[PDB]
Amino acid sequence: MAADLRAPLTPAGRTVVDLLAGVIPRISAEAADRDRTGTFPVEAFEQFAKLGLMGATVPAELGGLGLTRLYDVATALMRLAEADASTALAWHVQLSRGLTLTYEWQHGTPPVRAMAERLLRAMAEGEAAVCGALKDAPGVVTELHSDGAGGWLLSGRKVLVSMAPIATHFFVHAQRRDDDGSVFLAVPVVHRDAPGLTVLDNWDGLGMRASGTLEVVFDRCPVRADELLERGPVGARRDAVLAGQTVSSITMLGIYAGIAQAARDIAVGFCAGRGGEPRAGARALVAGLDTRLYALRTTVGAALTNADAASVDLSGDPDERGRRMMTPFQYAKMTVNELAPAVVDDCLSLVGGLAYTAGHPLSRLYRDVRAGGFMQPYSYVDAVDYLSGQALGL
Amino acid sequence: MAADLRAPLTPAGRTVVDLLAGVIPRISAEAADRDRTGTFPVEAFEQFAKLGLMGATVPAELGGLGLTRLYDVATALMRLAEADASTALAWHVQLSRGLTLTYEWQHGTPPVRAMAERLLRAMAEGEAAVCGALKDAPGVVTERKVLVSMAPIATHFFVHAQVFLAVPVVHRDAPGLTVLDNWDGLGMRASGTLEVVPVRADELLERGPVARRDAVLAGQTVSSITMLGIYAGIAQAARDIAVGFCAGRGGEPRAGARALVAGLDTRLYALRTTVGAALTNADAASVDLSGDPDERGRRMMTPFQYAKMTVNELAPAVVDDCLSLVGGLAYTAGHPLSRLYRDVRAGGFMQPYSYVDAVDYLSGQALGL
Amino acid sequence: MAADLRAPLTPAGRTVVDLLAGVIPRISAEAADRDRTGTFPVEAFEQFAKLGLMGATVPAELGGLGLTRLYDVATALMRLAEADASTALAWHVQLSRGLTLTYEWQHGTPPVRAMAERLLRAMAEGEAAVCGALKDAPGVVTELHSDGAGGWLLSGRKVLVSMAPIATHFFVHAQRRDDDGSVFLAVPVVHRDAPGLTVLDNWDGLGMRASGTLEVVFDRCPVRALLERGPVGARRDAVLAGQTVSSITMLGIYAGIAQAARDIAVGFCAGRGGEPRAGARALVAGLDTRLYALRTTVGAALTNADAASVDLSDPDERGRRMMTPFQYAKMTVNELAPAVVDDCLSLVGGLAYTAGHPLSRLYRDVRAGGFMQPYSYVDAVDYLSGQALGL
Amino acid sequence: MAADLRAPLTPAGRTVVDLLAGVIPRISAEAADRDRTGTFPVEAFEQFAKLGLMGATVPAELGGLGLTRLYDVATALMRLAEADASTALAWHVQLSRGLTLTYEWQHGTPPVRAMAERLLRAMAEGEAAVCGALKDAPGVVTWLLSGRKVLVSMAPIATHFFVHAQRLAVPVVHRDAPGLTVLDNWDGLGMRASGTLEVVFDRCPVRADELARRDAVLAGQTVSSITMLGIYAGIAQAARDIAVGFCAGRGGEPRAGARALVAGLDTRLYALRTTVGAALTNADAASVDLSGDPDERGRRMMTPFQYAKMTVNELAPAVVDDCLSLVGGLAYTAGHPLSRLYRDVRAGGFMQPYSYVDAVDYLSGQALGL
Repeated sequence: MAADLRAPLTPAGRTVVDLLAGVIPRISAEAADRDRTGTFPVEAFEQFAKLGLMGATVPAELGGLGLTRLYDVATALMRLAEADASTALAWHVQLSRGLTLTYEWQHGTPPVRAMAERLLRAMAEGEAAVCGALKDAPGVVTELHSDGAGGWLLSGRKVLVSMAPIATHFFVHAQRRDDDGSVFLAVPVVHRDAPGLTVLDNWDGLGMRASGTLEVVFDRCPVRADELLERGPVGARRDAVLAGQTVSSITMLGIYAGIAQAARDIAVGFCAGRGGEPRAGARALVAGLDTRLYALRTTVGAALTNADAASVDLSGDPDERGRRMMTPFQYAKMTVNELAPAVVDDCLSLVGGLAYTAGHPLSRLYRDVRAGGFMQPYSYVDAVDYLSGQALGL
Repeated sequence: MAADLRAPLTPAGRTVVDLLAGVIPRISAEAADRDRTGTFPVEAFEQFAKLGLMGATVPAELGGLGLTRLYDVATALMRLAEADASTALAWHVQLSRGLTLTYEWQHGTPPVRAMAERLLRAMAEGEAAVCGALKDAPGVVTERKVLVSMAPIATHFFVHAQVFLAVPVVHRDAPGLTVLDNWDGLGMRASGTLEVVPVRADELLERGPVARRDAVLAGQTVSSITMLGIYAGIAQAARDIAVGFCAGRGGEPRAGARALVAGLDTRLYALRTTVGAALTNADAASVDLSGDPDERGRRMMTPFQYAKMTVNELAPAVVDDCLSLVGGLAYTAGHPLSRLYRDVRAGGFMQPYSYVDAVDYLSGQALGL
Repeated sequence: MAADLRAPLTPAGRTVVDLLAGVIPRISAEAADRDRTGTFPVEAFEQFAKLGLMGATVPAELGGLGLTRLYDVATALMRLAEADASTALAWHVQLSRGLTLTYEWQHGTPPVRAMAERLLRAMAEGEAAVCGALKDAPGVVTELHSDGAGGWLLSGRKVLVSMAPIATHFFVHAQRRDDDGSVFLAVPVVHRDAPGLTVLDNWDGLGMRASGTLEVVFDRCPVRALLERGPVGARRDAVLAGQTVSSITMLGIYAGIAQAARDIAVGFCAGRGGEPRAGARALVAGLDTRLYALRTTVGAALTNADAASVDLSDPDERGRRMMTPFQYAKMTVNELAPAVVDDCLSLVGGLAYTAGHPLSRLYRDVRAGGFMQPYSYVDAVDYLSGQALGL
Repeated sequence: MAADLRAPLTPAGRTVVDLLAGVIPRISAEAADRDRTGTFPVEAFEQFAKLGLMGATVPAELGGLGLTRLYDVATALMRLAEADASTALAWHVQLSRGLTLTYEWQHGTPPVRAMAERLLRAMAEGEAAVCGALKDAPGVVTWLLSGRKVLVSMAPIATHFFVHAQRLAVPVVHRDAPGLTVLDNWDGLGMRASGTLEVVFDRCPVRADELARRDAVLAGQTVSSITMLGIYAGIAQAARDIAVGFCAGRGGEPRAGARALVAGLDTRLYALRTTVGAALTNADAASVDLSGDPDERGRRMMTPFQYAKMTVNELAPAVVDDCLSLVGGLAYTAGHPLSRLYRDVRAGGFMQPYSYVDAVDYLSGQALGL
């Protein structure tokens, strides 16, 4: 055992790594190009469905490759992120619901557990790609209204929806207003071919350009009541939901560790490929980034193996297993968010001006790595309130 | 009287600041556009020749606006950098030789002091734009230059060819002179940082054989010390944005946000103050030439490198907080805070000196060597 | 022409620097000893009164050495801090009121401007050493109660009072509880020999051991009817100018401890001979940079408080214009100073971990600044963010 | 699973942790006192021999408590360091040879493997306390021996000494030597309560029967002092508990800057424990599960060790500094425990191997060719 994301543990996830080794070269070459143009790798991504990677994190009995170990899921995303961060960010959207649904299928009410099968089995081979329309657009509030006959209409617009260009389904997060007066939080599942559904291609960002992070709108989209994932009212949320949120995006830390590892390999390979005796300041730099890189992988490594031990073991309190997971997660995120772009910055100043050229890969990495600091949960501003609140009373 | 790049001192440089205030708005608007396309501001730049800014740092008796105070030259570049870092980087190339030549004209041999006139007076109105082809391309050793800012609107190139070192001044209209606009770099896209690939013995300005003395360090310092003002400018710029966005949120600011804003404001001040003192120090040592020529070289280059070392980690440090303070909207290529995040990292690659080099230099002065 | 605490500017302060050069050696030798025992330098300090340094920052027409330039006052404390931080911390207490009173004597009401003479002229030669009993003790309130006859009784204790042992007069901050219902804030001046006054020799810290930072209690101290100030709670930003000038010059002593540690560590590294190791060059380059940034920042912050100090023509603006850049410098030196001594420590090696080595003492003396008000990190953050935004 | 030093793994080391829980209170109270005076805890330390902790890291077949898992050895030192860093530093000297000898006893030549059983079995109950005189005094260089060693922790209660002389040999002198004198002149900034004394050797009588470098020796050096990282993680964890307990014990709503501080130190603390945690579990996997190259198992262990050391050396005193500025001036008083911790934490940066200056040449040399 090592705990640094060097190699997967579960034999189920060991099959996902080698199957990916065959698509790595093919996507590592197109990385620079797709980033320049900003075009999602449709054909490079659909090749996953052929192998079955598009269906990992799905029960063996539902399709194949029963991956549930969060630590391995991240070890995979890191191997891929080393090639292209952008595709890795997208593949996560899929692998994400993979775990979300597998938990909804086993521990969910009959009405919602039935539709879980349908989707989980469909993305097993790759016939359906699922996405999540979570965050609302500045000034908008996705909501559900009744029409009269018994059906509902979904209006609103979600932003930052990754992997969207290839998507067949969406997990919209709306909020229906009850006549009682309270506002309930429900998360429908709209098909791509939904009538009011319009996907926009306005994703122009500093990095992660190759991912499909589009804004998607819904205009009076129909959806029978029989297909809603109604939850508890807004506001009064229990810390038990934190376990769900953790498992959802904790594996992304692997991709940032991936970008870092990537930058190092470049900068170190260029510095060693200089020959002779390395300059004084350079030895200090290489020593420093190597250290930060290790601390970085180790931290996210332990944070993962901790979410796994608390995911399928503790059967005591539902709120405790929520903090026990979200906290160390946030500690690792807090670390990677300052420690990852910290090593690429040294790798940058280690290779020199040639690495400032848009043509150089170390330039791209310098933009892709700053993505993590903006991802929820939690932002620095938020993470500080959260972590200090746990360290104290509040 | 503060020393934090607030306002210029010399009345000569106080005239350059207000004359620039009229071109700021026009260029601050096209900043986002020129960066996206990557097109040098030809017409926005030639408007300087019309006012005379293209001729600042040139003796009043040769053309106008006799600016020699390095501290004000930087205060100017900062005001401009707040608008667009790229144009500021370019305008520096011009203002650079401005000081290089004025020193060559007053303290130079008759053969080379005569041609100093011809060029210094020509760029006084803006008839001629001077550039410096210093760094050689990888593999090739002049005997093609890369990283030459403000090349598209050039007229004169001061190449560094060589074993004796000599710098001949070629012209744009030369028979074997080609300028390639193949510049594609992370930040500073709107500058003319392009690459370029006959002359008699009376046009060459021979120099010492190539190893060197410490007196040359004074020249190198005055050449690019004023660029620190542009990075301080980028930082100040990012702050104004991030703080204006945070304050424009209303109500009570979050806990972590107050920590961020307090921190970047601190770093920003340390940053401006340091480059501020490093400048006023190069000016006090620039006017005294009756002492050792090698001492006035270290006394200038050292504090310069301390400020550079500071700004290189402290400037991109404030824009990174300004970035994490505004949120994801600042990650959009459309947002200005995104551009600044790329423009700021330019300084760490500029010679002299790089971190790797600056470390050997600074430790060598702190010890024996 | 510098702005890095290299040399004083005003000719008045140029006289204080060379007069101090003669006492430096004497005190730099006893530094290690007084720190180990924790004994205030009484005789080493009284030698200042002989020369007149104990009376600097006092009008030439009141005693001598008319030092008003805050930048030079700090340049002095840095020269001294390089010898012993502890004595420098104490000498500041005196130099402090020096500026406080000089401003009270020129711009103060007749009742309080008269007693300003009596004290300012007395400490001119060194006949009287003034102190400030500001911060109250945890859970204690220093107030003034009425006895009836007309006099007032002062009870309560103060802590963090440097320069206590040699001290003669105390400027204790107390508050009176009016009958109307609102409480007023007053700063009486009581003489060491006060009837109920007691000074405890209870100081025992990490660093600054040699300073006279003692706790002084006041149990029923009489006093005739006191520098009256406005009611607590509603304090304007104009008071910030006063508070700045009070302890902004201490930044010089921390810059001093840093400069000190460097000289040691670099002198030891250079005295090794041959070729310096890779990591060492990185260290020395780094601390030299931080040291420069450090001196420059506190340098500019000072020259800015001086430019805003002489121009009395908004009283609230001149308060923020001074306190803010001050806090920026403090914020910088508080993380940048102990930052250079830590590299000087890891540059000399284990021998610098020995209590016998001076680099060990400096490592403890430097951490003092982060606890000094105003403002603490916690406080400084609320202050600085409040100025950067609306609030 | 976790790997952050939370709790030991091997059942052998789980018995050392609870046995220590009984001596913790007793030593945690005298910590402040012994530090102020600078007096080694003789009676507090021998109480270990009574229980058997003085004999941990010794084969069950030789005495008892067969602890070989480096990760648990550090988890132990951290539990103890949280009480007093100084005693933990000393107890490490003992536990150190524990692993060094157990490896010498199993994989050593007959002549030296025989004397291994002698000493290993003697310190099993606590009859003999072993020390290491490695470093040599500045200016002097160590049948018939001379020289003088320093930074010898746990000197006072020592009986045997493993000095480092050269012709490179590691003789074994007893405490009752004829030309052996131990000087208790240790006056440091921190870790004053440990037995780090300066011992001299004036022509010592010893028989010859009792007696460039490859990278395989790096494995030995790693296992020797890698477990000390646990004590620094311990000092950090300690300072946090104090500062956070004081901040939370303030009540109401915490100030803005304070929330930033507590969030920051908690993060650094986690990164710190996790890193040294992984570095340990890595030295254990390379310590027993390997029969391959002897030089590879040397770098594979020493490198991640140095990464963790590099991290804890800047990250540990980093959290106590925030805990310091979080509690305020009261924590600057010599009376406050947070003051002591601020001095004890800076010890790690001076310990070999490797120093920052050295660690940089080492780590860059592995990252490149050299």
